[PDB]
Amino acid sequence: GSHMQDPEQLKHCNGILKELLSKKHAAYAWPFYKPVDASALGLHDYHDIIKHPMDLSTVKRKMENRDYRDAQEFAADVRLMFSNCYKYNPPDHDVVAMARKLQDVFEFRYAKMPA
Ligand SMILES: O=C(O)c1ccccc1-c1ccccc1C(=O)Nc1ccc2c(c1)[nH]c(=O)c1ccccc12
Ligand SMILES: [Cl-]
Ligand SMILES: [Cl-]
Repeated sequence: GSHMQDPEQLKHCNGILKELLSKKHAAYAWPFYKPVDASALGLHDYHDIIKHPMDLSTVKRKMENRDYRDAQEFAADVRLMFSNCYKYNPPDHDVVAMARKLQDVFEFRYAKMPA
């Protein structure tokens, strides 16, 4: 059920999203900007391993379209995106290092959400 704080909290989420997409973080955020194009990358097993792809452009579309009803729903998608990276890639891959850095940005600011 919607709470009177959900709009406020979703603004905090949108602020985080905007930060994740900003130039500040581009050196490590860029792999997460758009859906993984598995064929283009030669990742022909990606969609056998990753059942629920997620990326920041999809999170942005969902936010713009008011698809997210609360902050928890938003956070679950951002975390899904990172988990897909941790699932698919060896843990020493540079994309995993990038994901961990971007997730640290996310988690520290998400934990400042007004309530
Ligand atoms: O070549 C390597 O990079 C390599 C290095 C170490 C071990 C294996 C390989 C490899 C070997 C053969 C073919 C391809 C790869 C490879 O892993 N590529 C690749 C490229 C882009 C992304 C990705 C994986 N995985 C993501 O999760 C992802 C998420 C967002 C955007 C892009 C990517
Ligand atoms: Cl994905
Ligand atoms: Cl979660």
